Amino acid sequence: ANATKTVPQLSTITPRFLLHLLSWVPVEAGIYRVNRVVNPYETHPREYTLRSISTLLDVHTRVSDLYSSPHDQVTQQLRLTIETIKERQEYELVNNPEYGLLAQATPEQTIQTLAGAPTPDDLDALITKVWKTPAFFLTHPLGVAAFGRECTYRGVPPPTVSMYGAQFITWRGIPIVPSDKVPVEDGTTKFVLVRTGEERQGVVGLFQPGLVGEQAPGLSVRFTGINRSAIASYLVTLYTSLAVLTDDALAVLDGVAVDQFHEYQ
Amino acid sequence: ANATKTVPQLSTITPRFLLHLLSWVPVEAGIYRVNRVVNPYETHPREYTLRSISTLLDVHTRVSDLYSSPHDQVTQQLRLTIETIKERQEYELVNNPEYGLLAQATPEQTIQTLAGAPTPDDLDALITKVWKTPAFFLTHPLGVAAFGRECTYRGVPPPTVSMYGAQFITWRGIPIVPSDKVPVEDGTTKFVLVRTGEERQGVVGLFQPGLVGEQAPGLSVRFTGINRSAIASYLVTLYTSLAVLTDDALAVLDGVAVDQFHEYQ
Amino acid sequence: ANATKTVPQLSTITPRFLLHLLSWVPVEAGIYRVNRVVNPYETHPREYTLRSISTLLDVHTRVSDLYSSPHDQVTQQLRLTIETIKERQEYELVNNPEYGLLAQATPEQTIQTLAGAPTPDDLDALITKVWKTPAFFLTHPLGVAAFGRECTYRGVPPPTVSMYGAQFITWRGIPIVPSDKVPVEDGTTKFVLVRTGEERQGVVGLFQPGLVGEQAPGLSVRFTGINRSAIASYLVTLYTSLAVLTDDALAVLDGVAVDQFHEYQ
Amino acid sequence: ANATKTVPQLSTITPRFLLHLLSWVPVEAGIYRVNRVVNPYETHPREYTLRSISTLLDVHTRVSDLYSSPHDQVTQQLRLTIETIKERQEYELVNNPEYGLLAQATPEQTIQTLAGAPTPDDLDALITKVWKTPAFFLTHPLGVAAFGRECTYRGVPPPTVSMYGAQFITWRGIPIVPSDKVPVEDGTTKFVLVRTGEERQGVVGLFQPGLVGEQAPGLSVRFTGINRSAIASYLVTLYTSLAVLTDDALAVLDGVAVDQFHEYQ
Repeated sequence: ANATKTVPQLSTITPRFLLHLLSWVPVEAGIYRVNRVVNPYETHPREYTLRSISTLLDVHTRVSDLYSSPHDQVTQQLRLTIETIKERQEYELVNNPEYGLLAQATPEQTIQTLAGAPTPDDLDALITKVWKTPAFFLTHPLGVAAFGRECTYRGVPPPTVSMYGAQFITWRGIPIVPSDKVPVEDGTTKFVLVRTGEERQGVVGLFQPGLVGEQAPGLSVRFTGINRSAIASYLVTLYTSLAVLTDDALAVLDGVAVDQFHEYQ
Repeated sequence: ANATKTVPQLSTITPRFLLHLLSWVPVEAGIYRVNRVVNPYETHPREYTLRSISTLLDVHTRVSDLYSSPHDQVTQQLRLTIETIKERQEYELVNNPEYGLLAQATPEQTIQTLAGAPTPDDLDALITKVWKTPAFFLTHPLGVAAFGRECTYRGVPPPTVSMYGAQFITWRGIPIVPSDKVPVEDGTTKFVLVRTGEERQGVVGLFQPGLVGEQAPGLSVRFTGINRSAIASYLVTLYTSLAVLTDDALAVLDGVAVDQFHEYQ
Repeated sequence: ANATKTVPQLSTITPRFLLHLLSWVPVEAGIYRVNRVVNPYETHPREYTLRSISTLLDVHTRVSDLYSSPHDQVTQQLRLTIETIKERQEYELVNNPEYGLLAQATPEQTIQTLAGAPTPDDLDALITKVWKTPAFFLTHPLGVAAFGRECTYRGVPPPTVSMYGAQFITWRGIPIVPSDKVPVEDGTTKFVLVRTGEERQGVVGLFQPGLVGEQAPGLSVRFTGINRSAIASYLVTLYTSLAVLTDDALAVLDGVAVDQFHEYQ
Repeated sequence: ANATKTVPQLSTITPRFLLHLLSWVPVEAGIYRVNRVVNPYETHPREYTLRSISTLLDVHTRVSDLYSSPHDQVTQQLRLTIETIKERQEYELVNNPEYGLLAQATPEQTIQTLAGAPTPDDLDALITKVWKTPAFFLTHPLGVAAFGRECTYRGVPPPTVSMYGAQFITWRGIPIVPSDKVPVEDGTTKFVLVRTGEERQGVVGLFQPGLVGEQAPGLSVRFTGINRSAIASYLVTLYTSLAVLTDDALAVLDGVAVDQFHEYQ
């Protein structure tokens, strides 16, 4: 007879902690200006214009024998499209060549590991670079494991904190947050220390309010007509950028090896 | 069309934890007398007269294409001037040759590191000198990193405390507070242990109330007329001093090396 | 350019407090049996079979220049259809000739007003009939006004309670809940005193779980194919009944006049 | 010597409880459409376009011997101008011929006093007209006194509630809020019963976001250049409208006499 079903399951849905850890500022015309005092009063402006993350969704008048209605098919496919768009937004916030965290860090704010593996000394140096209220560490889960191994070899157990239904390792009270959008190439990842906030001259994400078909901040769903085959189309858009108000709000630890192990017994 | 703007960003704005950790006593005529019992009853007085931290701000009838009004230009420039005056006040509280913390410490209250780097033994000795209710440690962020390294080598992880939106390392329950106004010369910094309070014979900051154009405790903004070029001027003033009620309320650890590392692997 | 719009507004949407005041029991096959001890042990069963509240919704491939998408048209029309179905459910719970509250009350549990208008004495008599934990009074808003008038003439102000975002007059601590589904004919309404609950032998509503296209308890939305004109149809169904476990859980005050006024001045 | 001064005092500043009791909806292009189901599904739209409350403020290069700076003169005069603009907004929300509360009430929702003075029976009738979650009563303070007198003659003391630093008489749990913008002509005022909220089909105020020189919701301050006499000008603007989503969200009691007294002794 009847079978109890589920909504479709997507394996690429991640918790996306970075989208909750950041502070989000609305930009009412897509342009953000940061005025920074040049001799630290004259100011030099830096401009941030929001960029589009977009996807076109074509819903068919086809069978799809898991939905039982055209209404449920459109609902589920819109939900999956929105989840994918938000995963892409997180990836872009870390990895964009223009406004990504890894790109907006300066050479004076970037340091290297002393001996490859991420040790407590390297995280201490990172804290020295962002000593004014660091908010979180950002790295790949492999990097979290490597740091935990190095801490265990030194006989130091770091505590954990509870946040967003997750458990986070903290170093000097600062959470270490895992993100799979942080690249791992040749066995090396990065550690990123970030201070967030506009009223403390930190790092803020940017979104555009008041769009057509708005569902989430900056997220727009709009119906782009009907073709000859009765295949309705929807355009889902997310205008995104990231702003660093002061340069000392962001530091990057480079050359973090994630495949080093200690001997015992 | 329109662009969303920011108030100007100053990179030299620090959290200024010392201005919140200290206790502030009002001085109604700029003179503070501390009567201390000579044989520990005859008393010998020590006098503290408030000194001026001042700056003259000239606002122009110029373009400044980031403000959109002469009213917004004056507001932002007054805000930045006040932030700079408070940073200077913190620097003077640490570094003044007359009433600074580093200057008012006695030779009997000043000790040296056993082997250069700041170890738990040195902080323990500092605590022995201020054993009656120490309030906080004060040092440069580099010194915080060096202490953390020495603690990690010894296998001892110090806990952290939450205060003023920050995370502080504590040794024996006493926060270690970072301050960039603590000097670092030749790779050596200082550690300062302080007990604050007037009702416990500690260290108190001094300010003058009831001034012309008062905005913050001891802070005065006054309009010094108009010149021929319609360039209005404002004088911003802060009368400040620091008092140590008892000598054992303040100790300094000297010769703290901040560039020593241990070998591993 | 753009205009900020609203979802459609329906004037017949009522708060439906009765659907929240009642206790709801699931019936897994549409049949409910109440076994009641005949001599108060032999038992005589009373059977309750759930009845269907249904409506067929035809969504068109028409213009409807307030929706901007066929998806938004279907969403809003389904929402309005569900609100109408729940209003009909409340009406049926009060007014059904088989399982309505007014029909299931016995002649021994039904009393009349002493002199037409609803006075505190009549509500006291109603409480005597349901003295074992009465839960709420149910009447038309006109009846609430008439009771308030009679209370004011007697010099007795009844207190109010806060519940479901509303303010309710209480008599002897029992809320008086307004419902427009309570009939008013010839200027006369009814007052209903009800004890709800299955574990206290009260009044429970009945619904069927595990249906096709379930959204709310007992509420099913199903897609009934496509016709030649591409007019999709949805069937929305609600199987409902009401059970009184013991006869003394329900009393009705009859002949309540709502248009009587006192003279003053 | 010095004298302690005050910011200027304006006697027309009222608490403006109505601006806090209402729910405010942003309109991103100045047009609001309310779609209401005609047969209670076809819909008939009602359009609300925001109207401007504006004032031009000319600040002089004059003496004004109470300010001590041109900066303090502009600050205080802008503050007073904004207070006056908000008082005008409250007046317009009550009294506008197009979107005022008194104008948007329908003849079927408007009732008259039984014998002139506002008695508990009249307020009960008003509650019958807005029985679905009334939020507050709105009237002149003279009307509040008249209602209190009529309640005292009947031997009924109404309780009070604490809200926005004020004490409000409640009838049937609904606050009676005083407003001097409610007219009193020929000794007669009005009582207004209002349900507020967009998600309960009530009454919402409308404002425009994202304006030039925004300080408060919908409030814009902009600098309109400099004339020959160096008299700078500012334009302060407030775009405002009021929307009633359902007709039964608003009722008005007419012909309320406020000068009737009872004899005693």
